[PDB]
Amino acid sequence: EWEALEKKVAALESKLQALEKKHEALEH
Amino acid sequence: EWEALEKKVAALESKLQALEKKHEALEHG
Amino acid sequence: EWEALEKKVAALESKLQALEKKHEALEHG
Ligand SMILES: [Cl-]
Ligand SMILES: [Hg+2]
Ligand code: NA
Ligand SMILES: [Zn+2]
Ligand SMILES: [Zn+2]
Ligand SMILES: [Zn+2]
Repeated sequence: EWEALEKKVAALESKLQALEKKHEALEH
Repeated sequence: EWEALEKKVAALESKLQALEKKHEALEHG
Repeated sequence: EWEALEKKVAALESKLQALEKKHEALEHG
């Protein structure tokens, strides 16, 4: 249970670092 | 405490999937 | 480690809010 939520939070972190990168491509 | 932290991340995950779909639109889908 | 994990999700939540403001600014704009 503990590990699962740590795994989840790390995965959301990476998904978020992915969106910030996609967001960078549109900006000049 | 645990149940609150779980619902928080579940809601942030939902908010992220919506931001993902916005990037799928701009990409020109 | 509640303190360490709650720190992580708070920073995650703010980065998500920041990005949500930016997509909102795009529609207006
Ligand atoms: Cl975004
Ligand atoms: Hg989390
Ligand atoms: Na930018
Ligand atoms: Zn974006
Ligand atoms: Zn707590
Ligand atoms: Zn430990």
